[PDB]
Amino acid sequence: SRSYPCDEKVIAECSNRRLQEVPQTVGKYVTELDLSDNFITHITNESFQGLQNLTKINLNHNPNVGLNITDGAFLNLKNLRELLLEDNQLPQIPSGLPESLTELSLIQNNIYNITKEGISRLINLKNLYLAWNCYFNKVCEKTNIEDGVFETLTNLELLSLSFNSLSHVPPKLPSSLRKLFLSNTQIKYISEEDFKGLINLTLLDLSGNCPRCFNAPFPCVPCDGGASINIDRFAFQNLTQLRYLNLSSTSLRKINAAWFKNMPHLKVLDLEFNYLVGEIASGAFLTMLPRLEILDLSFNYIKGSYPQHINISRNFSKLLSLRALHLRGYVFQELREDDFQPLMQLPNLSTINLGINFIKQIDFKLFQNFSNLEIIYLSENRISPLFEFDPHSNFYHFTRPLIKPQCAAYGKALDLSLNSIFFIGPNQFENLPDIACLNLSANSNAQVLSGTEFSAIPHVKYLDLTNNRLDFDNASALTELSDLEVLDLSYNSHYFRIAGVTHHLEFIQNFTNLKVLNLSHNNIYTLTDKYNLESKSLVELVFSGNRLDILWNDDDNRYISIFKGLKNLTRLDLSLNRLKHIPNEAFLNLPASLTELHINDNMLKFFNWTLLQQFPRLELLDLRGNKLLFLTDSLDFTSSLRTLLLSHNRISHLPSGFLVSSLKHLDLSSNLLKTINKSALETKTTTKLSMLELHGNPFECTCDIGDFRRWMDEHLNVKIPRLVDVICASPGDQRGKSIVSLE
Amino acid sequence: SRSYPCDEKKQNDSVIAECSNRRLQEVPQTVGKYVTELDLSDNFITHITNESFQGLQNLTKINLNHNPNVGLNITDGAFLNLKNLRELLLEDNQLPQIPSGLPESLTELSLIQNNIYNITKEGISRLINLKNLYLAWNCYFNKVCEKTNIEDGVFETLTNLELLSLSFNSLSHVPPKLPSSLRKLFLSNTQIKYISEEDFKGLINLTLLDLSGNCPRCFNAPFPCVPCDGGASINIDRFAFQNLTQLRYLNLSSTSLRKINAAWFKNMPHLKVLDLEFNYLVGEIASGAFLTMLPRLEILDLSFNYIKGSYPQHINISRNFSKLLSLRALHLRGYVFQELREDDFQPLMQLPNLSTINLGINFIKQIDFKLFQNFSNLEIIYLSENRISPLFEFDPHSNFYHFTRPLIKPQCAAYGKALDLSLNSIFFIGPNQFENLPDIACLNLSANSNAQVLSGTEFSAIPHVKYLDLTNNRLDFDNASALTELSDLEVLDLSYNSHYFRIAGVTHHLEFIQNFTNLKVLNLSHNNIYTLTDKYNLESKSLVELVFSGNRLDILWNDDDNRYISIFKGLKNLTRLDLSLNRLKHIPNEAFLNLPASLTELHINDNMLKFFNWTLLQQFPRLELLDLRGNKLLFLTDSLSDFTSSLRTLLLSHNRISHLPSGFLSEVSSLKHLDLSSNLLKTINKSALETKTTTKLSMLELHGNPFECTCDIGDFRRWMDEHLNVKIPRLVDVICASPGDQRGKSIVSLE
Ligand SMILES: *[C@@H]1O[C@H](CO)[C@@H](O[C@@H]2O[C@H](CO)[C@@H](O[C@@H]3O[C@H](CO[C@H]4O[C@H](CO)[C@@H](O)[C@H](O)[C@@H]4O)[C@@H](O)[C@H](O)[C@@H]3O)[C@H](O)[C@H]2NC(C)=O)[C@H](O)[C@H]1NC(C)=O
Ligand SMILES: *[C@@H]1O[C@H](CO)[C@@H](O[C@@H]2O[C@H](CO)[C@@H](O[C@@H]3O[C@H](CO)[C@@H](O)[C@H](O)[C@@H]3O)[C@H](O)[C@H]2NC(C)=O)[C@H](O)[C@H]1NC(C)=O
Ligand SMILES: *[C@@H]1O[C@H](CO)[C@@H](O[C@@H]2O[C@H](CO)[C@@H](O[C@@H]3O[C@H](CO)[C@@H](O)[C@H](O)[C@@H]3O)[C@H](O)[C@H]2NC(C)=O)[C@H](O)[C@H]1NC(C)=O
Ligand SMILES: *[C@@H]1O[C@H](CO)[C@@H](O[C@@H]2O[C@H](CO)[C@@H](O[C@@H]3O[C@H](CO)[C@@H](O)[C@H](O)[C@@H]3O)[C@H](O)[C@H]2NC(C)=O)[C@H](O)[C@H]1NC(C)=O
Ligand SMILES: CCCC[C@](C)(CO)Nc1nc(N)nc2cc(F)cnc12
Ligand SMILES: CCCC[C@](C)(CO)Nc1nc(N)nc2cc(F)cnc12
Ligand SMILES: *[C@@H]1O[C@H](CO)[C@@H](O)[C@H](O)[C@H]1NC(C)=O
Ligand SMILES: *[C@@H]1O[C@H](CO)[C@@H](O)[C@H](O)[C@H]1NC(C)=O
Ligand SMILES: *[C@@H]1O[C@H](CO)[C@@H](O)[C@H](O)[C@H]1NC(C)=O
Ligand SMILES: *[C@@H]1O[C@H](CO)[C@@H](O)[C@H](O)[C@H]1NC(C)=O
Ligand SMILES: *[C@@H]1O[C@H](CO)[C@@H](O)[C@H](O)[C@H]1NC(C)=O
Ligand SMILES: *[C@@H]1O[C@H](CO)[C@@H](O)[C@H](O)[C@H]1NC(C)=O
Repeated sequence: SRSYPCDEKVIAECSNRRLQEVPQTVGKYVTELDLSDNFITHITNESFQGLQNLTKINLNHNPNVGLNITDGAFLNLKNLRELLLEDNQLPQIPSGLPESLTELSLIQNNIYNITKEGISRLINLKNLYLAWNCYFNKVCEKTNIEDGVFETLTNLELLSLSFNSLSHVPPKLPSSLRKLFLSNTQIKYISEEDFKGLINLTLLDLSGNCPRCFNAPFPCVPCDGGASINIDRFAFQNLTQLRYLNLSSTSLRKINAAWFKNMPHLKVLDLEFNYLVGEIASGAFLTMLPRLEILDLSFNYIKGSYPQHINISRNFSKLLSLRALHLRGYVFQELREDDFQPLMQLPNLSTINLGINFIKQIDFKLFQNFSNLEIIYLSENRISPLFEFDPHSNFYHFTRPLIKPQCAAYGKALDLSLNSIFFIGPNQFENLPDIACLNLSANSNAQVLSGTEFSAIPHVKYLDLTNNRLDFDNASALTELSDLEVLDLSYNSHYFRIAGVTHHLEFIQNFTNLKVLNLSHNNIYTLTDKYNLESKSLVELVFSGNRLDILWNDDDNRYISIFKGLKNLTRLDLSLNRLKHIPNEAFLNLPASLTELHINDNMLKFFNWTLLQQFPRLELLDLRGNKLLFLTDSLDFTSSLRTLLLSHNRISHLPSGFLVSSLKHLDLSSNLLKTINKSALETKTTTKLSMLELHGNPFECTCDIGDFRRWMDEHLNVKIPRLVDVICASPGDQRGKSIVSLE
Repeated sequence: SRSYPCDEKKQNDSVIAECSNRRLQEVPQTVGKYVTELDLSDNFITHITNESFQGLQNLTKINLNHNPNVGLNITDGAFLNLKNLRELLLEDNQLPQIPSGLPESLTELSLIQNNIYNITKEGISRLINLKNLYLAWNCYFNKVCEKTNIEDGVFETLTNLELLSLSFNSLSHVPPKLPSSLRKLFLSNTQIKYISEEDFKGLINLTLLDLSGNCPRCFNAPFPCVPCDGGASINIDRFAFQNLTQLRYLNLSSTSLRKINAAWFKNMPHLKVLDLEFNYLVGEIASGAFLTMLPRLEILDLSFNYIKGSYPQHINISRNFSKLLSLRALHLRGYVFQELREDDFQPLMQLPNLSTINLGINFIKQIDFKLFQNFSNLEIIYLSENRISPLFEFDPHSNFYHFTRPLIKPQCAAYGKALDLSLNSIFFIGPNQFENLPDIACLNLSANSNAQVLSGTEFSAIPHVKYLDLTNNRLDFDNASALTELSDLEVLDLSYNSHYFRIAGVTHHLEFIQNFTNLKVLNLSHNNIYTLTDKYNLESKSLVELVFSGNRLDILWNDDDNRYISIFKGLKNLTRLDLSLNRLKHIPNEAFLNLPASLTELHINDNMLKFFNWTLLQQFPRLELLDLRGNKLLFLTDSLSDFTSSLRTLLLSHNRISHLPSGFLSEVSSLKHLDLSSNLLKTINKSALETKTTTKLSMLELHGNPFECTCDIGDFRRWMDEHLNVKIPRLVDVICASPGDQRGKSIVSLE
């Protein structure tokens, strides 16, 4: 049958549905139940009375804008393995939890007391998350950890107590632990006893203890006098399995090399937001990490200091397994070749990260002297022409890839974005490696590209030129990049805005391998001499955020064939072009090779459906966010349409038998359908419709809805998502309830 | 006595009825019988007949433009029942012909943007009182049209015609037999290749002649452009303007002129404005004998005369330019040249009244700024949109070849000499960028991608700037002495400088605001401010208006952080504060109580507020305007009168208020303007309509509410009847939503 209120694929997706109590209509065979972001206020032993096969329960953020849990409310669920109770304003750990629990997360509550009565019986616990309960300027209490409360959990592998006021590492920790998170715990001193027996530990996070608070984007409290964290010389002597060490924001001025004497597997060392400029120049500890792969030393700048060069110790040459060196926020003016000599013979160093250093000039000749550089990240510098925090993410840096993977996959990547290379000189890219991926976005480049600017790096396959002010006055622009496959020219509207200047786009045709071209948000409304775009290779063209409403206006025919010359085109995005109307000849001149057409977010008051006959490969047609009022009677016009997106229009009536042929996905949500008559379901053929979206329609829940209700019951192969949002607008006794909950 | 469907206003004892854009299908017969001016524009009216305007005889002007909205059938003599109509507006109506039977009373008739290709004598020659006749934009561009047939001598009868505009129709020749009463003649884009002597021989009182767009310059045209055979110039004879002694405006833009006959201007010594845009006059600008024949010329526009494919080192200005002693503004856009030296503008430096020089869109790379000091009195130096580096889609009522907007915003130019360097690439300001400059009072450095750390010495050479535009840059605020050398600075615009503000790891210092004694207006909008360094408060004993829209007060006033709780309190003189577009889901009670008590205007619109602590208004005794539009407010307070004695305007549109609290229109007798439009009000019952008191409530907006139009409405309906002093705008949109018998229907339309 059709599940309600949840969607059961056995997991029951039942989140964000404005539920006020645990639904009693959940299938008795569900394995995992996700009830997050609902308005649930109480949990008793009757709430999950019929779901004894439950292993995972998600009750995060309830009620959405506290959660009362009775003692033993979960006790009857003897298969409950994972219980997520985040953002519930819980004042205590819930009493009488099932001993079958292996993962429990109480992140972001008001729990200031970790008691034996609450935790010391869940001896099967492997992951325990208690982070973010008392932090910053929250009015809260210092965390009380009963002596030996974790001593019972002999199978505990992960313990997270970060962002609580602990002041001391808890004693009597089980030696089964592999990951210990103690970030922002006000722990000023690490004794020799604190981790004496954790011989299985692979991760240790002591970040944010005695923090560096200058320019902190959060309420920050330094240790007395901004002193360093006090780590005993033998505090790590038995952590021989450690792979991850996070010492970010611990006010370190000196790194004791003896910390790593017995740490042969250390792979990632985080040292952000310290005062390690002197250690970077000396680096006695660097001798001890020949297996280290990632070293983050970012934001160690000295306040008010803008040195001429970066001082990299020669001992960086001992990091023989280094693959990624992160040196953001060191702040220096010039990168000379000899400054990076200690790094030039590392065999696996493929990522160098020098973002946000206010570097004025770089001798790009030095990057060729490297063994295996794959990612050169120089974004956000000063190079000139030649609750607030996600508790489940990294706190001191974003974890997204430095360069988009679609660009980095082509080969070596150079990122010069967010600088002020406002024009490319003739020798800007001399003595560089064979760059395949180049990011020059947001440089305010206003120059006329002619066909020589990228001659020194002619093998670029993916070129990012977004957010500039490029001046297209040469038909030979970018033609020296004959192997170019992806070109991004989004947000270059500066000169396209001005009618009096020339706009030449003819260079598009001089490419044999160009596949992806993005001209979005350029305000294109006039072109010079050649009015048509032409390419025999181009596969995808993104033309959103332009003025096709002007290019195709009724008193102008020069642009009637603007896209016809894109003979290989399969994907075309015409969204956000302010189109109230598409001339029939202009639509008929779109490439017949199209398989995907987006005309969403315009102002289309009418769509000529019969013209679809000239597009036998059209699988996807996107017309969401328009003002369409009518559908065609005999959709005779296509045998290829698999997806029809029509949400946010003004359709008030559905044609007879519309629910067609190869249509598998039909989106009619957010329209003006009051009902779906029996005429629309009087289909001859057997339907292949697998998803039909109808939420947001002002359905009239009288007796006339019964014919469509039975159609739903007959076709359970047609998945109707968000049935809780397919809501009756009429009559008053049904306004607010789902159409599936009537007589 | 409340009007419907039109809004009947009053203007110097005249009666206007504003009835535009109301989805009307027929001309309403409920207008007042005293109305003199009726605006029925932008409706869905399809027919105009004998009976469409019965009994409305003081009617002097009618606006039927844009009908129907997204043709208009006018029957013969549908107006002649009138006796006083002087102005008839019939624009954009798809009329196939000039309507027949229009009254002899017409002094102005506008037929712009129709399908009229036949100017017959039946239609126009009977209207002896016509002063202005508009027929432009009927066959133009690639529109499927017909050539304009002008019946010979049809304008011969209108001996009172002062304005005739036939622009953007295919005329081929200047119409013969024009009445000598003509003072303005528009023949733009009319495919008139030749101007003979008989063409304007009899119009001795003409003050403007528009011949633009004939034999046009078609390169880079933003419209379908058809040049004369071989790109030839327009052919105007030597004596074509000999009898035009009263001409003050001459438009010859886009006529592909290569040479100008100086004798054309011999007998027009009063010519004030000469438009020569979009031609090929680079040679005439350097030689130019005609420049000696314009002694009273005040405005000379030579823009976009560039030679295609040419990028000369310097601009070549004839020394005969010094003969333009009455010149006030020189527009030299689109000349395209690399360098501006002081020797190149010597012919201009002795003109007494030259105040505006416009050099935009020239791709100038270097300018010797010392040349502007030698000018007698330059007030506007427009150098926007160049390449300086560190040292229907056309409005038928606007100019077709340039925008008529002021070059500098008037609020800036009012302070004195203005220098516009916007839209260049001055990405940092060197120690001598502004040396040898005049006493600049108004400086526009916007959109230069400037990433400099201002530190107090960048503007020393021009220390009397009162209005500084630094918008759309990437400024780096790491110095507390930034801009402090501009001691007289009164307006500082720092909009759209979010580049470094969004990076949490770099510093953001805003302490320099306090060092100004005369700063009145500060705009920090759309900067994404959410973290500051060291000092968390904005302080100024002079600041009057702070625009803080488009920032992140939702993060700054986060519940787990109190550092920014008094961010605005140190603005002791602040009277206007804009906190819109800050994604606020709630304001902490202590945060609102720390807003400056001197506030009279507070904007918190377009956020996400679901609750508002109305009690806190007790601490703002001068608050006159509270703008809470575009939020998610669910309730109103029982006790607004107990919380404020000063609030005059309360804007609450686009919220979720479904109930009006009892006694909401009495008691509060400082409130003149209450906006409850686009809310969730289903009814307003008698209890909220109590009036104890004085009630200064004058305006009450309610359109967009889903009104329950049963008999419960009846009491609010009769509250409207008994309170005509309360204007309720747009009754057409105060619409019943239920039941279906009255849906889509205005609430005054009911028994
Ligand atoms: C100090 O440095 C530490 C070492 O880098 C940081 O630790 C990391 O912390 C983040 C933030 O929570 C963790 O990220 C999460 O990991 C979980 C679990 O991931 C695993 O399992 C899933 C499927 O079960 C799998 O897909 C993943 O790839 C993992 O194998 C994710 O569910 C979250 O979405 C999020 O990614 C890291 O896992 C953790 N690193 C390690 C090695 O455990 C620590 O955050 C730093 N301290 C601060 C204050 O930032
Ligand atoms: C300019 O237009 C291009 C072409 O569409 C944009 O690039 C593309 O961005 C989409 C995301 O909208 C990428 O699709 C995705 O790939 C990921 C990773 O495999 C996948 O998980 C997603 O489901 C989705 O399929 C697409 O790969 C990417 N194409 C290329 C060649 O990079 C680009 O983002 C636009 N630029 C701007 C500034 O908007
Ligand atoms: C400093 O230079 C900048 C760059 O030219 C000036 O900005 C421009 O300002 C004008 C006037 O506000 C904008 O024009 C208008 O657009 C609005 C909305 O589209 C419209 O309602 C008005 O009728 C007018 O047409 C123009 O778009 C804008 N351009 C850019 C690129 O920002 C700025 O005004 C100058 N500052 C001073 C004090 O003069
Ligand atoms: C940055 O914020 C300032 C301060 O509000 C903005 O300036 C002001 O813009 C308003 C219009 O939004 C001007 O108001 C108007 O003045 C005209 C002319 O008198 C009047 O006809 C209107 O009814 C309205 O009252 C105001 O004068 C002006 N103030 C100043 C000192 O220039 C500015 O536009 C904002 N900048 C950006 C880029 O948003
Ligand atoms: C105002 C339009 C100039 C038209 C013309 C002559 C075309 O060649 N010139 C230039 N057009 C463009 N688009 N950019 C340039 C940049 C320069 F630095 C110099 N000249 C040009
Ligand atoms: C990573 C932020 C460094 C913070 C610190 C040391 C503040 O003094 N430095 C600079 N901060 C800012 N905001 N801008 C600059 C620009 C420069 F050219 C040089 N240094 C700075
Ligand atoms: C490190 O680089 C060398 C090249 O000298 C290569 O042989 C080796 O496989 C690399 N190591 C890893 C782990 O990729
Ligand atoms: C280029 O840099 C910009 C700015 O950092 C970034 O938004 C964009 O994703 C980058 N592009 C690629 C392909 O990495
Ligand atoms: C393109 O630029 C090159 C180099 O500046 C130039 O030689 C060529 O003429 C240009 N092509 C044009 C303007 O069509
Ligand atoms: C058409 O697109 C396909 C898919 O990328 C590509 O393989 C083919 O080469 C393109 N056609 C031409 C002529 O380049
Ligand atoms: C749809 O396009 C066809 C052209 O094939 C045309 O004949 C038809 O009139 C169009 N329909 C509408 C409603 O304009
Ligand atoms: C409004 O703020 C005051 C603080 O003066 C507080 O006492 C009151 O409870 C607040 N009201 C609401 C509804 O939060």
